[PDB]
Amino acid sequence: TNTLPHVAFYISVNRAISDEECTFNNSWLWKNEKGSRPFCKDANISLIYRVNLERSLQYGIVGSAAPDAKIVRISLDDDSTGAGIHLNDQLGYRQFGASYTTLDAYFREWSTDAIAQDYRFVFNASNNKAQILKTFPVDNINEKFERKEVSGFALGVTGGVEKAKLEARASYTQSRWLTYNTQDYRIERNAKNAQAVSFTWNRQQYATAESLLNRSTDALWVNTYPVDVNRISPLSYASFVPKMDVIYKASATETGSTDFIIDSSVNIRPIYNGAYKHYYVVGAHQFYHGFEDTPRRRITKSASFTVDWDHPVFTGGRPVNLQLASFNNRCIQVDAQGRLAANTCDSQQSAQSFIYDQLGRYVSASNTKLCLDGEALDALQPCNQNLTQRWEWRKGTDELTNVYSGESLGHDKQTGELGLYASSNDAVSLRTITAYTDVFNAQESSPILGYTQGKMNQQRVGQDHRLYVRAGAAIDALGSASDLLVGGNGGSLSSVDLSGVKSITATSGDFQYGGQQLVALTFTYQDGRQQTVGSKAYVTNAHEDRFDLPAAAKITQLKIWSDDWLVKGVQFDLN
Amino acid sequence: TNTLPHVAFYISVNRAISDEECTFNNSWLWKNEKGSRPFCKDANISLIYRVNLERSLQYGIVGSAAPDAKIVRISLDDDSTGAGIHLNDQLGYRQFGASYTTLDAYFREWSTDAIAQDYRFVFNASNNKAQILKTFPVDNINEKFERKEVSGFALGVTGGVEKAKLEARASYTQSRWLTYNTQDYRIERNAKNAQAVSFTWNRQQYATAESLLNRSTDALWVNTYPVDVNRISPLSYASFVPKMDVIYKASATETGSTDFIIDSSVNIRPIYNGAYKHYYVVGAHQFYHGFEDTPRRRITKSASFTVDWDHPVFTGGRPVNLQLASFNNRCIQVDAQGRLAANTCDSQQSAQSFIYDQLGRYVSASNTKLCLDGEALDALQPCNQNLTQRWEWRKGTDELTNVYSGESLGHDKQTGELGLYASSNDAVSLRTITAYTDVFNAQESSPILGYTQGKMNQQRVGQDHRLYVRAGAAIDALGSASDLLVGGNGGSLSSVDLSGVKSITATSGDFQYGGQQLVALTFTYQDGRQQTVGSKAYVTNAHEDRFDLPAAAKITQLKIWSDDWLVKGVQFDLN
Amino acid sequence: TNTLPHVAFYISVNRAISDEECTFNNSWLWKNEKGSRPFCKDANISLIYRVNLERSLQYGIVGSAAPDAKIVRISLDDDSTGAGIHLNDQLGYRQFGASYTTLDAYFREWSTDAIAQDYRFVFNASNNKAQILKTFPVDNINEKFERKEVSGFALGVTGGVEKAKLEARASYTQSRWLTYNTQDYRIERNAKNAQAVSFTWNRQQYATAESLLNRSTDALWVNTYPVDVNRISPLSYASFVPKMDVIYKASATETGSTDFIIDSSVNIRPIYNGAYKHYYVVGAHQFYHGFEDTPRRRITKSASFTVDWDHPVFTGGRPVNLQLASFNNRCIQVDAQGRLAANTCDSQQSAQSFIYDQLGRYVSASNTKLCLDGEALDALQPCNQNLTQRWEWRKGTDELTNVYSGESLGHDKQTGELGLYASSNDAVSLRTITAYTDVFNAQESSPILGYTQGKMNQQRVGQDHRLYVRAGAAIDALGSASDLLVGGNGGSLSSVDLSGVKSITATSGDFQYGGQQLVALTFTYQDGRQQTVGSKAYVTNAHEDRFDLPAAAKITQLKIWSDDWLVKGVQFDLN
Repeated sequence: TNTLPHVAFYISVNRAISDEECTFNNSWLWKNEKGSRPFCKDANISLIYRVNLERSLQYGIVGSAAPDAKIVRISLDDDSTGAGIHLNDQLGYRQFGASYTTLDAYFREWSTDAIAQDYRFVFNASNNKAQILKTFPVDNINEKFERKEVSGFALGVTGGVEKAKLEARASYTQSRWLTYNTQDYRIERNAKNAQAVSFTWNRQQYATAESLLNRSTDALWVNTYPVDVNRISPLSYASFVPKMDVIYKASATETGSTDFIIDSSVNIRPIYNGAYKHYYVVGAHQFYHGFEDTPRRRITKSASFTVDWDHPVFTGGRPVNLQLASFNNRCIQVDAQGRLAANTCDSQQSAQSFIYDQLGRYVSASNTKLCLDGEALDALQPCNQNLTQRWEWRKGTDELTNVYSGESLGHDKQTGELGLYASSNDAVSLRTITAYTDVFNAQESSPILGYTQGKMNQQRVGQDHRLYVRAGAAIDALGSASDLLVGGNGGSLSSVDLSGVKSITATSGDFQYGGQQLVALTFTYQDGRQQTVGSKAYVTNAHEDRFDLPAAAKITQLKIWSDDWLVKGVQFDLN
Repeated sequence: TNTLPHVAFYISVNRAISDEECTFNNSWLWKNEKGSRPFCKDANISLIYRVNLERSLQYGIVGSAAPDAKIVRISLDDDSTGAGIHLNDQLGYRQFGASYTTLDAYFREWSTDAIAQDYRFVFNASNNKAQILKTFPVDNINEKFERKEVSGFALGVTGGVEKAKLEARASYTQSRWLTYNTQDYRIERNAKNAQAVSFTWNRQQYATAESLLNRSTDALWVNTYPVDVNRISPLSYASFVPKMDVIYKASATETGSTDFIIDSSVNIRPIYNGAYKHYYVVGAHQFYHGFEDTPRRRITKSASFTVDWDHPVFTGGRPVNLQLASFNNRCIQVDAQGRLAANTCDSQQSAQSFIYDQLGRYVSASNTKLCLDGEALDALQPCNQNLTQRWEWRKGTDELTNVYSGESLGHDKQTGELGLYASSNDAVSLRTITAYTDVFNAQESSPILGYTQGKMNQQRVGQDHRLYVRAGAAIDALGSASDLLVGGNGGSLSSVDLSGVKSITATSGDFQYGGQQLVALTFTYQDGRQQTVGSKAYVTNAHEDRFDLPAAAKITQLKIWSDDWLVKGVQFDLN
Repeated sequence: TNTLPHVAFYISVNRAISDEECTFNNSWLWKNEKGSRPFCKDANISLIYRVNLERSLQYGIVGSAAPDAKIVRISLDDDSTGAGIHLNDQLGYRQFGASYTTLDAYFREWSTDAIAQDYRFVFNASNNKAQILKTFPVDNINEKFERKEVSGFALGVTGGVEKAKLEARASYTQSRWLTYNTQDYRIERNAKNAQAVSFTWNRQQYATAESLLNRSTDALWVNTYPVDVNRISPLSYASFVPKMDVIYKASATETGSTDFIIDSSVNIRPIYNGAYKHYYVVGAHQFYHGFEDTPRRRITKSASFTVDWDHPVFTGGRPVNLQLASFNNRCIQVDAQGRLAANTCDSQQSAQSFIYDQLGRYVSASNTKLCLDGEALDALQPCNQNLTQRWEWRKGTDELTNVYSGESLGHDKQTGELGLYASSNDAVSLRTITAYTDVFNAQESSPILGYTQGKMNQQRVGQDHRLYVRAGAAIDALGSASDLLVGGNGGSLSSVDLSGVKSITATSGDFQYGGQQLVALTFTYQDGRQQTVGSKAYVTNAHEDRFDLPAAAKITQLKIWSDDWLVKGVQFDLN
């Protein structure tokens, strides 16, 4: 109870990878022909993050070393990593012999499995009320060096007989040595601005295909596969797990709402290595050359969570309730207005939680300035250092009195109305107990459909407890009203009502007609009926995610990632 | 009592290795002739795992740093390793001189003992309710480097006399140095997906037979055995012991059942090194060349354990019972329905265990929401923060009272019926004591017959307390009903009854008539009678495992590893 | 309560960077032609500092190891860094082929992105009452060395036959080896004087463009881009975060005011690398040469905070108040003169705070010599060791008595007038309680408009609760009076009144008509009206900062950075 409260909850990311999404050309000089095939087997992405929410100092403590602030913590370290990210198990390759004319040109192609060029993790903040405080990879590594200077001379004399000869050798020399060390996948932090920080694990050694060669050339006849795999670490292709922390600083006493967006991604690149029939004086030897122009395809996934700066997590002290002991289940519930009511108790009721301070007062978690005073118990007042605000717990008893008069706090038998009385009467009881309660559980995580890019649009759910869709072959705009449709305008409006829908089936991907956006929205009721809007035939690289709710759930507001032309992503802010 | 409970139990793997299973061809170019022989002596596999089951936080504690979760721990580290895995003691070899025509071809063969190519350990989860949280070999090793650049020049002058000469030497030089370190058996973790993680210890240096040569060639007559053994570590062939941890994360409050499958394996590869009669200008010299096309044979074994997410292990607190002290042996036993009965006490009775909380209530391990309240003691209710639910232990006494009224909890002399009374009467007693009891012992481990591969079929035991077999020369399908036979269908159905069978003799192996599957099922009763179904004559590489039970045991359900064509493995879920 | 008080508060710096400010010539030999373009994308600067204020020893403690002093602490370390400073994400470049005559001259230009030449952080003190005590980068790094001396000889004899020859070789050699290590961005502290210390992270290796070459030359035809990026660390261009501490020492018991000025900056330099058509005997080869004459542009930003040496932070003990318990809200408030009054209590009232000492006295935070004595309670006196000055807290009571007589301190019911009485009467009450209060919060930070350079002018706000402006096309002088206008004099005077202005819009930058100074002052009221003075058309590289206040705020004094010719910076000292 004396320690520092925190809030933690695991947030998961899972994303099946289709073999189709891993399909690219079987050659580079011959990309037009030779067809296609999948470049990886059973690719999968599955990481688990750690989330912590804490204030920097206990409530009431003044002038400690740590400045008062609000902290959001996102960590991936030894105690929590997840499963990893996977692309393959082996290293497949095939031969491609010369088909066109062979006079002086490229005539052989060796395509292999794809090694991840770089893993990218990008964080972001919805607005600027958040700040970046600490980053565990404190910054790019500053590498020591070793420079070595060597200067010398040679003085030699030689005498010989055959004929007799005598000569003296005199020489000077100079050389400078430079050396350093380099990580294979070196950390590279990128701080775009004060509200978004991005990490990047990137190749430094053996980065290009050119460095995978163990041979320069051969004779005009040798046919062997020299693209080594012993120089390729299984870290690169088989599996990998990250390690990084980013921690967010917020304003001192700011009240509002904010969204943080975690995006994890992996970049995939096949390797295309060929030989040119260099006909030099030595002969038509096959010097080998890598193809760095080979395309790279980015695969991403997202997750989100909404933090409320008014949440009792940031008060800095474990809250308590007040069970009115005259009844079996009654507690002092306070509205936002200020009045109070005795109702059923709940361990998750923020409007019921309270804080005990150094000055013997009581503070509700609704606002730090909301405090209980005795001159008029009916409602709470903006509080100060009044003597009537201080309360004392008499030892070994259940009578919480005050300091101004010493009279105990008591409540009525039938209505529980609370007042100050010196001694209990027939119709007024004094007993009152309390205990710490969990007001620290996390709100349910709501996954994202589509692609969290572009400016985010925040609009509340409309009058019909649903939204409006302006869609055609491709989605154009979303919103809770006709004018509130952010994005395109070519799609016809549809006023859908969703009060009583079990789930939504949304199919996204590289929409062939246009862009790479979720276009298909199939809504699944409790019975299982389906209503689909969008084009499920003109879609390529389709990825689908399922989004479930309890039936008859009143959605609160919406999140719409979008550019100035179309909707890029959609999120349902649930209860 | 104040510490964090855990559950631990050793799970063992043992597997005799036949010399027949270690038989391969005596040559590679001459594999057809020269017969066969065993490639290892007295091979054996024996490892011991460590199993831990624990929740992340004590029950009732709120908002600590560690998020609430469910953890399954599998470890192989310093404190528990087992015996090891063995393949040989020495390094046998024999000469094979030229037999065919010797003009220009391979003419000598030197076959030796087999060194384990790689040790593979694969874990798996039955369903997706489990997740991968931490892996002790945090990931593939990222190796530092040392790149060194050297550029220099030479300026020299030489004067001589014979005749007089004077010359000046001028030269430039450039060189780049690269170096790194490499483990012999480097760790290589492979994360197939979010529910299964696989480790692999694999050769990096001296991996191929080509690297075992200490000589390039000799004259046209030298006959010596150069395949060195000093470059082969006894780690590789003599003995080995693993070190690795994998730990499983489960959902917050998920209820159900799940199976984890441990598979340990060793891959065996003989080495075939020969010489080609390269007739160059120097002569017919015997350059040596390794044979990497030599087959590798995988040998495996399995073990399993079934965890119950409802087990009192995951409550997070040491349970207690309530011995009704009026009788010598009576405790408050609660059914799944909610009613209670006073019966014989048992230290292993989950339906008898209870939990003491911060709020002075009592929670049964059957469900965290099942709590005892005083308004109607006859059955438990879905509990909340009611005052009538809180109980206090009066100091130095045996009368557990309540807080709502202060009356003690008492029970009747003849039936033990419990009620709330202010003072004990002639027919009602008040004394009640308690103590912590071991409800943490593990369920008996049930080994596996066959090969745990393919999708796993979970079907309950049929009406006759047994299963049905559709078998012929080779097993086709298993199940508890004719329609519930998963796998093939060519075998005739057999309705076997097994209530009162001591043991089952199941002979598996590389079934020559088809596949590598358990086909022979010999059932051994208490007297020792045998009933065999399957082909014991068309089986090769036969491995048998014995499975024992107490007589007259009612098996509960079945586990059937299988592909879409046949049964791959069978498991009996016992009492 | 027993620990050492400190005061902390985050001070932030943010500065948007225009793409225009990052525009320089597209060539160096051809700078006149080929136009211009932006040299960086979305550049941004955002760091967060840590501020601590503490005395070296608890109040009253005598003769400890640590000398009595006053300390101001500014730190950037692991626990607080901010976001970073950014210049780009990639490394853009373009080819520039020969356009003029190509006989013997430079004929190719390769301009690239700009890498920060050096990061500079400069601190300063307004006056000399501050001193520099400790610097965490204790000083420039003193680098170890390794000098190696090698001397040897060669004595060889060779005999041969063709003819027979016999010769003997005799030689001596000498060489000395020198080596050391060098940081890429080596710390370089610069202590200008006793009141200002400046840090500088500067390039040592790969500092000049000449060192970025991976090739000396090529043939007369080769066209390739050799300006490597693998030798350029992403630390240099992508992102960076500092680490440094500077801590300020002040006089023992000096009273006054002082200003510290934090300035963070980044220097930007593009790279211009070309080739000369060196026509030697080998041929017209293109030796490459860097251009170190390329201009560098300094970009800065500032922030400030004003410390008051009389602030209760430097007393060295947590203060307390005295709530007169007869009323609900009354405390003993003391004026600067010495008299007292009972008024409303406030936790931030320095004139209300008090200190408890070893000698049982009470000291007000207004002055360490101001103490309470009992012979005449009406006002405080310069205090000494008098017995009448010592007060004792009777155990378990609320009656603070004295030691001289033992009579308690009491106050009247209606006016609260305090006196010494042995026993309480009807009209005099004795109860008195106290508690620690936060008198440690920081004053609101007031950002700076312009450029904090030159001598700083400190003038109080004039009679009209505003200032006077002497401005024309460019600002000339500022002040609170016609004669108090420090700077130029060509601008006409303007007497602006500002009591009731919400905000001020001030647009600064490289003023084309003259200098680089804020010239445009647009004043924004609560309604939003604008009154602009200055030239918004003759301004280049314009940077604007917005400065907000609550309406009707009485500004106290001014800060005017300026040289002997014009105003360089302006600051409004708020309430």
